[PDB]
Amino acid sequence: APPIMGSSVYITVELAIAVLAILGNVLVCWAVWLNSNLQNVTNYFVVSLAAADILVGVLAIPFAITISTGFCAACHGCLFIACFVLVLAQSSIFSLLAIAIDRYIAIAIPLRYNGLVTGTRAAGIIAICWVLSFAIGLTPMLGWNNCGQPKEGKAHSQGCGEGQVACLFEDVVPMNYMVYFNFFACVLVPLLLMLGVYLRIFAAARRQLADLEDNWETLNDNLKVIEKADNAAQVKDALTKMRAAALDAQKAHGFDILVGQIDDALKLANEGKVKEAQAAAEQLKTTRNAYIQKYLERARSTLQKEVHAAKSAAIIAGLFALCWLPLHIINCFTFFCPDCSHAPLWLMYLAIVLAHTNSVVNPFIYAYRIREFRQTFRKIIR
Ligand SMILES: CC(C)CCC[C@@H](C)[C@H]1CC[C@H]2[C@@H]3CC=C4C[C@@H](O)CC[C@]4(C)[C@H]3CC[C@]12C
Ligand SMILES: CC(C)CCC[C@@H](C)[C@H]1CC[C@H]2[C@@H]3CC=C4C[C@@H](O)CC[C@]4(C)[C@H]3CC[C@]12C
Ligand SMILES: CC(C)CCC[C@@H](C)[C@H]1CC[C@H]2[C@@H]3CC=C4C[C@@H](O)CC[C@]4(C)[C@H]3CC[C@]12C
Ligand SMILES: Nc1nc(NCCc2ccc(O)cc2)nc2nc(-c3ccco3)nn12
Ligand SMILES: CCCCCCCC/C=C\CCCCCCCC(=O)O
Ligand SMILES: CCCCCCCC/C=C\CCCCCCCC(=O)O
Ligand SMILES: CCCCCCCC/C=C\CCCCCCCC(=O)O
Ligand code: NA
Repeated sequence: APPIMGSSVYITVELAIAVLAILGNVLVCWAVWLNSNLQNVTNYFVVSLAAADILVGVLAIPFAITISTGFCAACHGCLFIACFVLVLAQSSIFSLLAIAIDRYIAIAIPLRYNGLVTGTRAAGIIAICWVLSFAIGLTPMLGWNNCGQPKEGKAHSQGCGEGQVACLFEDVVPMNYMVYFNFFACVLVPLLLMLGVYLRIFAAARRQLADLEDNWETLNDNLKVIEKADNAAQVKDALTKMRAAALDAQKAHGFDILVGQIDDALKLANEGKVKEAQAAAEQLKTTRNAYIQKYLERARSTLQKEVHAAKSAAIIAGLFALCWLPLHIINCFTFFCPDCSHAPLWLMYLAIVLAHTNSVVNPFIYAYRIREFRQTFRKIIR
């Protein structure tokens, strides 16, 4: 029963989280700094996210411990302590959304990617996102707060001085802000947009892969057609099919040998020399073994690497949602069901701890899923 015992557990757990969030995310920043292979726009958003998680350990967690005491404070000071974590969560959402878009450009418009997506533009986007996060997270300080309706019975019972309140989250931060503005508009909508981006990434990868396969099968089918010695009409028609595919494959080294060899055979076939056109087409089986098989396999593995990277990013976004959703959902109960008894205090604190735990997990996901990070972590730890 004595409040200090339960508080001791919660504070201890918070501090353990803070240590881990600081240490793992410092390692992330260190790895990007040290390894030029990791210096790319995608990972500038990774660093912005790690910076947000570092600040969860250095500031948000000390603020959360502080506000759990209900200490007397000027209400607007209390608001800052209460809301600063919403800045960090918002910055995390922007960084996650940026990463998802980045991976979409990369898989969907790779020709243009490095042209569109530069480190200087990325740095500007990150600055903007941080500014917007401050404005979203600290909106209660602009007047959308309960500071005009203080709980004077709590204030008095705690001994607070004139004009102070007991600094408690749900006393000062309006739930309509938390539910409608923060959760629905600022969190859930970005998360649904993120989900839509990832679904478009995986559909674009699957489509490009199937086209690689279709274009390859077309080459091989049209060859068997030619060997089914029909008319010059046939050979011609199969070679035209092959040439088109060959450009879809190229347009999308030895493609010149390939298209030349097709053109050579097309001339023979357009001149009614079926057997020499057939003989001419058989040289294709060699250019295909020596060049086109190789281009296909490399294109396949480049794709898979990008699917792999996109899944890693999606995992991080999904873990952000898992960790933060319980708090938002509880707030919905508090707001929408005044007839419901309030979620109990142990559960509130469990949900807070769970949200903070999100700031620990990304460095593990990078180490398990991204060899360049893992390898750089290892060398740093030495
Ligand atoms: C660069 C970093 C380390 C700066 C951190 C500054 C933090 C700790 C400062 C900045 C603003 C400060 C708050 C400003 C106003 C008040 C109201 C007062 O009645 C109680 C203290 C309280 C709630 C302060 C607590 C400490 C505070 C949150
Ligand atoms: C440490 C370097 C990098 C930055 C400087 C941070 C300084 C200015 C911060 C760190 C901790 C802060 C203090 C934390 C707590 C309180 C109690 C509050 O009732 C009044 C403000 C006061 C006294 C803060 C004043 C500003 C403060 C001293
Ligand atoms: C892990 C993620 C994906 C889902 C988590 C769902 C959690 C947050 C849900 C599942 C069951 C829910 C509880 C069901 C019943 C009540 C009683 C009500 O008087 C207050 C809210 C409270 C206590 C709910 C709080 C939120 C709750 C704990
Ligand atoms: N509802 C809520 N409460 C708290 N702390 C107060 C927990 C509490 C709730 C009731 C009470 O009588 C005493 C303490 N922090 C909170 N943080 C958040 C939050 C951040 C992001 C989404 O929700 N919600 N939230
Ligand atoms: C009292 C709270 C305010 C004082 C504490 C410091 C506030 C820090 C605010 C914003 C930090 C933004 C850092 C973003 C790092 C970007 C990483 C990158 O360059 O890719
Ligand atoms: C961030 C690096 C700089 C060092 C941080 C400064 C250290 C401040 C840490 C804790 C502040 C403790 C405030 C509580 C004491 C006041 C209690 C009271 O008498 O009412
Ligand atoms: C290397 C140091 C790492 C830890 C730094 C922690 C910085 C402390 C940040 C916020 C503490 C805020 C506590 C406010 C106490 C208010 C007390 C009062 O108003 O009476
Ligand atoms: Na985060």
